Amino acid sequence: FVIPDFMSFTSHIDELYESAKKQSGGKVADYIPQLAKFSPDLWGVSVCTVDGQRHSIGDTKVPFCLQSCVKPLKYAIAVNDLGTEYVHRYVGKEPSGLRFNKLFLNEDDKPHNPMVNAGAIVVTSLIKQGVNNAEKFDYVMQFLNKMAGNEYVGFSNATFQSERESGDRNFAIGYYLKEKKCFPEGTDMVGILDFYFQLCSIEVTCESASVMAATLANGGFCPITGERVLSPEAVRNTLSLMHSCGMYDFSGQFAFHVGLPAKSGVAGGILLVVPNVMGMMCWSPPLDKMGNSVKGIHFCHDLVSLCNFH
Amino acid sequence: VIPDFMSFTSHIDELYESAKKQSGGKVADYIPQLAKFSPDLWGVSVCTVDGQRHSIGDTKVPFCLQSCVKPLKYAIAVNDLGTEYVHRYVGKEPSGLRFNKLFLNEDDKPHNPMVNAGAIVVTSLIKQGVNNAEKFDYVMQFLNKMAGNEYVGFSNATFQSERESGDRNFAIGYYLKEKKCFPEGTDMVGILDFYFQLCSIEVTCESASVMAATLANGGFCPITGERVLSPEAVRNTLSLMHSCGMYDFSGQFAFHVGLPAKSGVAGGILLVVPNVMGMMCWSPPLDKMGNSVKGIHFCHDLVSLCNFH
Amino acid sequence: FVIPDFMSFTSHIDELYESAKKQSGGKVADYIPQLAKFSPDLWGVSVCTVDGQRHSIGDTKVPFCLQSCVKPLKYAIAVNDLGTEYVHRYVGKEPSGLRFNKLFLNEDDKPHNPMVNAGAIVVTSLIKQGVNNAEKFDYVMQFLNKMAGNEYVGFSNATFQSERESGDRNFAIGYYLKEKKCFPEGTDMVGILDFYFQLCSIEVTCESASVMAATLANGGFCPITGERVLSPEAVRNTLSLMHSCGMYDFSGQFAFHVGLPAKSGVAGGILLVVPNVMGMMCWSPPLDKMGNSVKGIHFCHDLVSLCNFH
Amino acid sequence: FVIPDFMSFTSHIDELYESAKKQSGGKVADYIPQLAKFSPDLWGVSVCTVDGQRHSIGDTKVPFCLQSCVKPLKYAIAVNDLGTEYVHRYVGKEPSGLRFNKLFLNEDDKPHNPMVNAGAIVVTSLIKQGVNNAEKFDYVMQFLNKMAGNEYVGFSNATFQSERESGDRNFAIGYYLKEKKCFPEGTDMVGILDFYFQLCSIEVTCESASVMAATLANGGFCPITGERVLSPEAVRNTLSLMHSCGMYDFSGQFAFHVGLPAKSGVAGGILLVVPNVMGMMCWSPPLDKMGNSVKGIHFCHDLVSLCNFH
Repeated sequence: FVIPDFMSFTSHIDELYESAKKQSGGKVADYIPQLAKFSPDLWGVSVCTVDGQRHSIGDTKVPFCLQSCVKPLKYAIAVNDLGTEYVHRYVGKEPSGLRFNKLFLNEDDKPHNPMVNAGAIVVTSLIKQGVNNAEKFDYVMQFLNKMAGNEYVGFSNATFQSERESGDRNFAIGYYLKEKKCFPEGTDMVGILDFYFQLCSIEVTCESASVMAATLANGGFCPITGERVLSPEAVRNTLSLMHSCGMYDFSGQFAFHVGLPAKSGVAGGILLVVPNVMGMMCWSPPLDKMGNSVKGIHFCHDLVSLCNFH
Repeated sequence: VIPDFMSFTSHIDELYESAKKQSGGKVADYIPQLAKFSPDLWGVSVCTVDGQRHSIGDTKVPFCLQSCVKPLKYAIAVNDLGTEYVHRYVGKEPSGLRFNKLFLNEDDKPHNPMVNAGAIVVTSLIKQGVNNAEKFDYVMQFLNKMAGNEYVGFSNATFQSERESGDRNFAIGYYLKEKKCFPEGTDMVGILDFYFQLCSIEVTCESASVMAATLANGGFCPITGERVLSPEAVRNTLSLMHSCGMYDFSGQFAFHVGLPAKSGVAGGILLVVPNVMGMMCWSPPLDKMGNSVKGIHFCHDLVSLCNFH
Repeated sequence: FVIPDFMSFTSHIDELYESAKKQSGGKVADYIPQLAKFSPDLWGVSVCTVDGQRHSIGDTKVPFCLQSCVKPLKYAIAVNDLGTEYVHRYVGKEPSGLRFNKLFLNEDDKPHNPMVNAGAIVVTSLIKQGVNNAEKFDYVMQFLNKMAGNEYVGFSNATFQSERESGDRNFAIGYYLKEKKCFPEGTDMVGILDFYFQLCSIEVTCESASVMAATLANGGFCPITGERVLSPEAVRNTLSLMHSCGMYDFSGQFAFHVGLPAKSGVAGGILLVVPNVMGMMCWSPPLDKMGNSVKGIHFCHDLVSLCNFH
Repeated sequence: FVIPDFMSFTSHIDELYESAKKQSGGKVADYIPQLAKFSPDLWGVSVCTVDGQRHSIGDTKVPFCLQSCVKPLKYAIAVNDLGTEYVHRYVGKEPSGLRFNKLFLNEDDKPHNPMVNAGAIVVTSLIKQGVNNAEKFDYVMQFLNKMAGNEYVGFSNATFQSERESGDRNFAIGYYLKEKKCFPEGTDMVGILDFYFQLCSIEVTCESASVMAATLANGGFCPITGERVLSPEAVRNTLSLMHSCGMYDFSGQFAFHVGLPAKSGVAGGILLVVPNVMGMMCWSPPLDKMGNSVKGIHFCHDLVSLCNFH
């Protein structure tokens, strides 16, 4: 009952879709063939409110991997499993002010936030200590399936292989973290990076990602099934981190124009959450210079200019 | 707004006693005019957007708006000129370092209007081409309109000490001048003098609470009802305060309180609850990082008790 | 004598001069009109051996300001007056590794070396404490006249006026040093900066600068007059500093190719010292991208390639 | 003979040795037991002139590993085999001004100098591209045997095993270099790091290291055998690099006090070269805060205070 029209709202959504469809685009990957095979013409939007209302426009049935949209999810899982005090004992909560792949730590020799690469690696290490990687992956997959309301969540072996054979910057970051002793006692760095690469290669559709964001919007209760999947503290911390450093150094400027918790991925996916209202996923393979889809950014700006929100 | 300014005032009056039982740290000691206030001073003022007021403690002792004037001067500049002209010279993103760091962003511009360089540049943008007397008169009239004709004054004793001890500010000003970060036809020394004058404007907790309430209301003074600021100006000011209001601590603050708050070196915390109220907390004691211990404790207790956030 | 013949050597120097004259050049000043009015065709070389032997080629009678070639001389004056332990109580003796006009101090909150701008400002603050600028300038000028063997040393007021109204970076450095308590007790920063600007404006010809370089190479004894002007410790420390960080971030590369104590100024001047052998001055307004005279650098490279020295 | 008496010189050497023997010492390793098993009382000095004159006092027949004293040797080998213009195409020649194990490159995305860890890794990569590690090790060992005049040069398997499983900072540096494509085409980073660890574990005696330094002092001609082992350009570049950044950030300060090309290892070894005169090795397990032997530094300071040298 939060938006009891879903007729003019969807009309405006389609209008914004058509308006943003006119954008040319940009380079997508230019470094690997796995992400360079997607044609730039693909562009889809999926909206899911906190009541179960759903609306998909464009091509929302084409699966794509969650490159950087899984960091809030893994952080929420870690917080729910362990607790805020324990999970923030190893990582910070302030924005670094530099690029996401820079090799440096704060004054406490800890990663600045769970959104940067080092913070993501540490948070991945924190999950299910002293267990085989297969069990960790099964646990994360079942958690994602429960969070998405039993929608389509799958694995992309080719993408995982490409990342594991191309991502040596993450290996440098992991070795640097191991040297500074930022990991919990009794962990294997190579296995941690393998699990991180496996997590980054999980693929979803636009509707499934919209439901996943709507779960965070609702406050840990799935809008479809109604089952409690996350504690309120985990959702609150995830939203705070996404609002603070969701888009890295650009994030603050984003908060100046859109002012919503959103996360951007390499695969051209923008996952945004309007708290107590709804969640959206916008997929557009073409990317701009700083690693964000031009169509997704244009759609978000047009939406925040149209409706009040913010 | 609050149909319980009776029991709500009781909650405020119990958080006041909860935060009073603290020892804390130092006061300031950088200028003699601020290392004089007794550590036991502790006051809270609250003004809702509907005009209801409530104060408890030492809310009638004037104190300088050392670093709490940056949001107000930024709002004045944006209202006078506009968002696109104001941000043509300063950025809108956090720097990730201390407020007095001598470095610019990738575009050779100050990172945000909250650091010292950004504050100086924004000060350079107010009432261009006029002498300092008229600039100060304009700013004081704007502040009087902002506070609903409450107590706003000037502390010359603080201004003289601050003016002769701002070596870092002079270095920042010369660095900005060398990098061509100022509008054409500006005297840097006069800009720094006007900055020192602005930092020395003193208010009580009542007037600061009214200013926070009028920021919460959207440019409309809760008491008088006169529109003083444009919606764009107050929206941008709130966004900047939420993003980088507490400098490198800001994110952590947003992790716990999640409200737009600004902290001064005179032990003042000006916090805004949008569409709800505006509050001012004064406690001259400061911790190791530069915030009042009593004010921070009060903010944490308030956000733990009431939902807000 | 150091050069038993001094006839073949003069022919070699002349042919090196002719070879270096063929260079085109670059920009000259671009920041002040006093140093930007010099025509690129000016190119002169002066040589003075430690035994008094002299040789001048080209237009060496045109005065020019000692912009940044006065730092070794002022450091030598300060060390001779005060002592190594007192002088280095305020400045370091190690290269910074960054640009010369960078605003940062070492781990001890002191200037890295007396060759960067901050170190030079501190050093000129250390000279003749407790006296007004007139007597300071008189003392420095008498010391320079003693160093040059009563050759031509003068003051360029137009250059001084141009500099004192355009040194914003120097003012920022001075205020930064004042804040960090890097100055001796009882000093006026503005007066120190004015004295620094006055010192940078002292002008000489190639002959006087060659005599100064020969005095440094001789161990404090002026080759012409034969009277001591500097203590051995002062000249040794000055030579060590010039070899270590004489050319700022390029210095090491210079030591990789030439391996001699050389100091470069923004007025197209190269002061070269061959210890126990001679001292040379090369003047060419044409400057390169990094702030060195193209003709002077070419002459130094060709000279070190031809003769052994070192 | 460059030293005609060689009787008073040895007497002064013994006096300096006795004077330095009174130093207390400091922590040696405190992180591994392999380097912590050496008793602090060990202290030896060996001197070899360019005429084949040898003199050693102390425990000069106790083998110890060449930890950081092998970087000049490997750089000289690479320059002699390949050429200066090709060797410096991948590494710089300027001091970085920071710690020796910092993860950053210069403005050209190259290691600052061959003395830092990244420069050493790249230099090791430059040697014998596309060849098995056994052949590379045999070539390096035979080159060291020829340079040392067929003295004792051996391998320490325990040290190599301990280093290859503890130095993750080197792995981080190698992965960072591989990300920036600082390596030559067709190289394996893991094999390069294994070869680097093997090279760092080569052990010698004080007498053999003294002969090794005297070979560089003589100018590529072994003082004992008389056979040409290195080109003059290689030894000149090695001496220039050692003088510029032999002791990393402290190096400049060293040049202010001692002013000689010296290299210091973490195994408590100082290898110093007096050009055209002699070469010395000083071994002392006791180490100071910045990673240098206290007895070695004190001996170098006393030696430079007693004789002129420089």
